[PDB]
Amino acid sequence: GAMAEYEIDEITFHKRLGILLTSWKNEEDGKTLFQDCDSILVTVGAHDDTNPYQKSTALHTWLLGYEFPSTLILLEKHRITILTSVNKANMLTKLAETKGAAADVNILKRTKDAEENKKLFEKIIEYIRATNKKVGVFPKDKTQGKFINEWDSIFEPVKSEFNLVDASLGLAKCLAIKDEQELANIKGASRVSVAVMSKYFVDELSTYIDQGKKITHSKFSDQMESLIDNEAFFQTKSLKLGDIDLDQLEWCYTPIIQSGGSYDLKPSAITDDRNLHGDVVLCSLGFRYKSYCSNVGRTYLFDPDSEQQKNYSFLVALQKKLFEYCRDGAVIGDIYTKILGLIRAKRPDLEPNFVRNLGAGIGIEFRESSLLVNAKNPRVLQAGMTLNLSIGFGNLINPHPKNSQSKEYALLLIDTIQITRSDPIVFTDSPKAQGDISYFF
Repeated sequence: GAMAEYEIDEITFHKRLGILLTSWKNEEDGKTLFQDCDSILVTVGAHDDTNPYQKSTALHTWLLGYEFPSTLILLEKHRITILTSVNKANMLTKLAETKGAAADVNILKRTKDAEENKKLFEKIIEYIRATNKKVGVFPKDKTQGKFINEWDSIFEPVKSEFNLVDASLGLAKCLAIKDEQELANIKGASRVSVAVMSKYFVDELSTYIDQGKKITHSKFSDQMESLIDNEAFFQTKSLKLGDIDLDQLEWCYTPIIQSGGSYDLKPSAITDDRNLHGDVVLCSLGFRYKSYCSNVGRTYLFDPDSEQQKNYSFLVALQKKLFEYCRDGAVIGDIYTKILGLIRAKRPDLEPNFVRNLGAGIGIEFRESSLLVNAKNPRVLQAGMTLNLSIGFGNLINPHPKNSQSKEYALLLIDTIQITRSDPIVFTDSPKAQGDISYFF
């Protein structure tokens, strides 16, 4: 359709490229994170709306501001080669002539000339051959289409000449520490998420329950999702989102709504087609702003019994401790174990119900898996990291279920936080006390 407004900042491009190369040149990192590669080969095929979070895409977004479909990048220690359509290369040519360049910028331009196009691919092979033949890749990434099939026809027959190694962790290290702009983006996204949860979802939810509305979870979810199409909604002075560029706003995923005895605390949960029940309701939702993700999740209780309120209040208290533990220098695995330790000390009865991880890092990727908050993770938190923290209890048993009543429930809290040297900043903070989220008919 229409011509978009692409802001590709030269300075940011070279700053970030320099960060990557600096890590790569580090004796230690170069060996362990980059696995001794002399080049890094990244491809992107056909754009896929339903697959936004791959490392290859993230690299584009981080360096350029946007995914470039049907493009190949070959990183070398002081060069970046970008092989893309001549029509896309128009947006890139300014990078080649930037003052404080972090590397040579080598733009190879595809045209209608099929033979010349083939030669461009052949140049990439030539470059790799002139190296130690160790090539860093993102092995998980899924791609398809005409561009990729062309490349495959050229690369696959010669691939055995090369040692392909996983350079994922090398990029992960660089993405992990958010700069001022990136933190601003995540904070913006977070603000939208909390506004929608607090100022739309809760109002709708409590009304539906009070009025005995018949509505499926997926129908409620779709309703809430459609809100992104309503610019007037975001512009309501109450929401205090006046500064947000709505054109750069997207959903991270389809909001997850659960009730009526069927729960799933995994981020992979899909809203079902069951009728909304006024018992224990979980909702998770998150916006993406300028390609940076956020996430928020809450529990709502309707005519809860004393045990449900007690357990929920315990969750809130544990989450407070989790925040306190999440600071610069903290070993990730230690954080999980400390939280487990609080459970075992104070509510050992709840151990079997406890989540196995407490979330992960968040940014351009919805999930930065290297920062997964479980017991095993040896990595250390650093100021500037951002975490999508999730804590909960599942398969909690109701002592006196009514004929018409759920046998089990779950409890959940999710917030997006920025790591500092002290207490973290909770971007998605909103009142979460039992009294604030409990409703009595």
